[PDB]
Amino acid sequence: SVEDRVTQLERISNAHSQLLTQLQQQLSDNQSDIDSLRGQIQENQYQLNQVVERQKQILLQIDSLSS
Amino acid sequence: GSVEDRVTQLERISNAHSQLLTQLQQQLSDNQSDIDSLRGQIQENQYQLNQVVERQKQILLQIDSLS
Amino acid sequence: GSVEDRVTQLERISNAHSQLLTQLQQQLSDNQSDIDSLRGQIQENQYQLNQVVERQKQILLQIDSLS
Ligand code: NA
Repeated sequence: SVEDRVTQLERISNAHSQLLTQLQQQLSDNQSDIDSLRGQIQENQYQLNQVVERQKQILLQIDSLSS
Repeated sequence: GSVEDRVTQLERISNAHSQLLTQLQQQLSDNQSDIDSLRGQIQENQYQLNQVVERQKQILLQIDSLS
Repeated sequence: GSVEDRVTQLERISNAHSQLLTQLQQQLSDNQSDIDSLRGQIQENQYQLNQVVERQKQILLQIDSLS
């Protein structure tokens, strides 16, 4: 039963090896996924910045026009 | 020190690992879900932003006429 | 090999798995932390966009007074 118990451990060890390598691959792909999302959020923030800045100029242009 | 002590200890660690691996799979799934969700949220934000940029371009032509 | 060798080998693999497990836990926490930070940021970009939308409506009314 020590042999059967060692045999069971080698079996579970093999499954743990396979799963750990699968998880490593997924974790690294997800890190890459997140990089793409962060890049897009940044790009969008820059775009919102540009809109806001131009709104400030528009408001001032309206003030100039009003006189 | 007996082989029995050691397979005892290996069964203990193996079960710890089994538990940690489940926890890891559960939290990875959550994270991959969050990745998909944030992707959706970005896309909806980019679209609304596209529309604001375009409304500003329309505003800027009204201002030009008045200048 | 003997039960004794098989055990020694399981012990080397079990140690390897503990190390990898610790590393994958850390990379999953990193991905979670990144997600929660980006969630915060997109919410803030949406909050600003909403303000920009209402400002465009106010700009239109002001442009209207000018003609
Ligand atoms: Na505007």
